[PDB]
Amino acid sequence: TEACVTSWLWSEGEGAVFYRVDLHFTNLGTPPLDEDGRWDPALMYNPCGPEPPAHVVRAYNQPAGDVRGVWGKGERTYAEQDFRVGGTRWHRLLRMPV
Amino acid sequence: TEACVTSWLWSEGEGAVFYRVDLHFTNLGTPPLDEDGRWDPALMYNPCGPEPPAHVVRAYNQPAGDVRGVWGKGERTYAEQDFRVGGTRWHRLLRMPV
Repeated sequence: TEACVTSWLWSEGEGAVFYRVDLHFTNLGTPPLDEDGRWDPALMYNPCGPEPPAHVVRAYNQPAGDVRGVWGKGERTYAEQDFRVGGTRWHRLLRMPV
Repeated sequence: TEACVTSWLWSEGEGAVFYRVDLHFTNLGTPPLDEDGRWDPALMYNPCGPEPPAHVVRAYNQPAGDVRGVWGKGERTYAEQDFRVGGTRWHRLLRMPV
């Protein structure tokens, strides 16, 4: 059972990039578990692919904490995080709920 | 349909839920503010839906340190987080390539 939400992300400087990210959320209900009751999905299931470039993925999946701006209006509002990853500055807009 | 990575997110306790998240990446070219300075209409345009429930989204984006790194079908590296938010304990896996 499916849901989705969209992010945006872009870097600065020479060779700057700009991506849309559609996060497709799938509810797996109650999957099979081991003893104790632990799930090990990274090893159980096949990942999607082919992968985007390495540095783009590291940047999107970076922790960054400091919400530094709020974009958009009304019901479609986005939190901006602003961070560097090895000399490259990134901006990442995340949908923020109510 | 272009470039893709996978994440995993799950909770413990009664009402535990389990989710696969596929992150679809679409290269949009140059960062959205040009030197003129006009905006790319692609930015925040046509967000996907419907959106996942608020506690799920919040959990997915909660700041949390990496507990450990794991593999990963095909020796693919993931960062793991183990954290609590809203009284609920969550586990999270994020694709993190080098």
